[PDB]
Amino acid sequence: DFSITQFVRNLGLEHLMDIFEREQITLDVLVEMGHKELKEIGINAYGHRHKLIKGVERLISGQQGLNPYLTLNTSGSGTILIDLSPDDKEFQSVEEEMQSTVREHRDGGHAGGIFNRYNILKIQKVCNKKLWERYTHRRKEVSEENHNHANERMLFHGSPFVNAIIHKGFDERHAYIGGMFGAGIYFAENSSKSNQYVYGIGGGTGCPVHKDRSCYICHRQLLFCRVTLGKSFLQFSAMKMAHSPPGHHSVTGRPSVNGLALAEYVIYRGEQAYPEYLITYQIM
Amino acid sequence: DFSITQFVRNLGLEHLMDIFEREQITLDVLVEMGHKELKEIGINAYGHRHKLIKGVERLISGQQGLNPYLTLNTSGSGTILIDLSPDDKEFQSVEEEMQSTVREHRDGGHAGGIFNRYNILKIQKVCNKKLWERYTHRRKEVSEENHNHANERMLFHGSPFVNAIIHKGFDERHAYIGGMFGAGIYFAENSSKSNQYVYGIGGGTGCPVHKDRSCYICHRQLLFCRVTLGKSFLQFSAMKMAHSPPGHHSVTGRPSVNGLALAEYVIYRGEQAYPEYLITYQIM
Ligand SMILES: COc1cc(-c2ccccc2)ncc1C(=O)Nc1ccc2c(=O)nc(-c3ccc(C(C)(C)O)cc3)[nH]c2c1
Ligand SMILES: COc1cc(-c2ccccc2)ncc1C(=O)Nc1ccc2c(=O)nc(-c3ccc(C(C)(C)O)cc3)[nH]c2c1
Ligand SMILES: [Zn+2]
Ligand SMILES: [Zn+2]
Repeated sequence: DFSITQFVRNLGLEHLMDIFEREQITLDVLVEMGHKELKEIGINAYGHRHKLIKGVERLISGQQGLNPYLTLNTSGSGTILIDLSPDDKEFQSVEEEMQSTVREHRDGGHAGGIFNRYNILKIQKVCNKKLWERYTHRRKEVSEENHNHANERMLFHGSPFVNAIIHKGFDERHAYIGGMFGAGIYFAENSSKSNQYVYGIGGGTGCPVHKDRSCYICHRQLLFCRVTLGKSFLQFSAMKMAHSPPGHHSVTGRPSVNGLALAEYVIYRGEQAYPEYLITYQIM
Repeated sequence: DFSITQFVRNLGLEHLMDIFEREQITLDVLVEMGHKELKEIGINAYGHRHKLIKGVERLISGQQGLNPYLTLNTSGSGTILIDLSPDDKEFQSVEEEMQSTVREHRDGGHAGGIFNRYNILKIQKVCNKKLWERYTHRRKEVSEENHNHANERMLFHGSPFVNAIIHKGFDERHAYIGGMFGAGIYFAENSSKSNQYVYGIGGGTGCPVHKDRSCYICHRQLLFCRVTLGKSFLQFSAMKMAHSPPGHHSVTGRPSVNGLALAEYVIYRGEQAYPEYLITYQIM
């Protein structure tokens, strides 16, 4: 509580400290308080409130280049997870999309295992204000370049680093370097294709307890994510590219003939995706 | 013009009418004025302003069941077209989308004519507040039923009733009853596919002047529209339906297995589309 103590002492208002001590007023709280709030906590003299407000203004605006406000506004930031009720239609819709997009793969379930259906344990909504704001800023920028259309989609993503993504967001500096379409971030319409990557490329070595890629006990996690494609380049063959083709904001391809197989997408900028839903499940 | 006069006379404030005559205050304008605005025009006495504001409150809220506000606020409604400059990148994006999706058709250009690309004369943004609000309300409804995803796309629409659509909106009561997917409103990713319907089903009789379906002279108009798909049912054969399949919000399919052909979509509720862009063009 020393920062507010110094601030109040510099104004000659140390005699008010008692109030600030009882009301748990820290400097970050104080810089958001006007005449009304200050009157609520017992600062009755107009001169004291005037001095406090003027000092806050001289700090936040007078030294804007030092960014004192950002230093004081780190509280409350971070991710929270909100559990969906299985009886609500949001949970049911997410589950229906998860289940209805399973299919057989070219390999006999070597990477993701053998299964026809999932057992969904829980689905969570990922809430992070800074990452959401970054995503929306990028979405606006892309829409302005694509005749007012973001071309937004919902796609699955499987990664052994789901926790890092949900806490720090998608990052093209951790792209899939060895991917068929180059160093980007990959998403799939089929949930099974993303499930093939839950433990790593080619399924890695399986679940950490069993070293089994087809384990039916160990809990898996997928992300159902908001992805901005904008103008998407249609790619028919493997091509290693570091960034999007000129004039485009993503790449879309299909590694299998027409049928039960759905499309797949690559974005080369981390701010074009947001991990909206975290799904915990088992394969049956 | 007499509504304001009766309203003011009923309050015993007819001596103010001269002011209201010089400032061109009508009842629709008056119902939106508070103490500040009335002070600006010269109603200095507090009592007069109080009486006027209470009269407006008694009319608007007191008789809400009669909806006088709707009667008064009809002015300003309607559609306006904002022309896009060819130098702007929005115009370039729309024209690129128009030009890049031309392709050959099963018929030798019988319905739409023989051409490789268009000559774009102008592109206009359609602005209508009521239709936009209807579309956004429906989009919210669909998003709440599809895990917070509207699945919104931008698709071409051709019709000989473009003016009716832009001034009244899309209407399933004017659906394409004979369409292969039933009585619905049809959109195409290929611009040339929608170009076949600008003069009617199968091209109709052609241009109104020369009655030529391959006319290179008469100006044609297309719509590039925001379409909410929600959970879309993938249809593989021709099946006539009146509404969406249960649990879905639209239908997607394509009659041609060729890779060049893009997808086509059908909606069965007019509020799920909005005609954002009107394109005037010729075939070359
Ligand atoms: C556009 O995608 C493809 C196209 C073609 C193609 C080839 C020829 C012609 C036409 C098309 N072939 C393969 C893919 C493909 O690999 N798709 C996916 C789909 C989902 C995920 C996924 O959920 N996760 C990771 C992931 C995530 C993290 C990591 C790290 C780097 C963390 O290990 C690696 C891969 N990759 C995917 C990759
Ligand atoms: C999903 O769409 C199809 C699917 C299949 C199919 C068949 C078998 C298997 C799988 C798929 N075959 C044909 C169509 C089709 O007709 N698509 C379109 C595409 C654009 C427009 C368009 O821009 N305009 C009008 C229009 C508009 C208005 C009117 C009026 C007002 C005259 O009624 C008539 C037609 N119809 C379209 C129709
Ligand atoms: Zn295991
Ligand atoms: Zn003509």
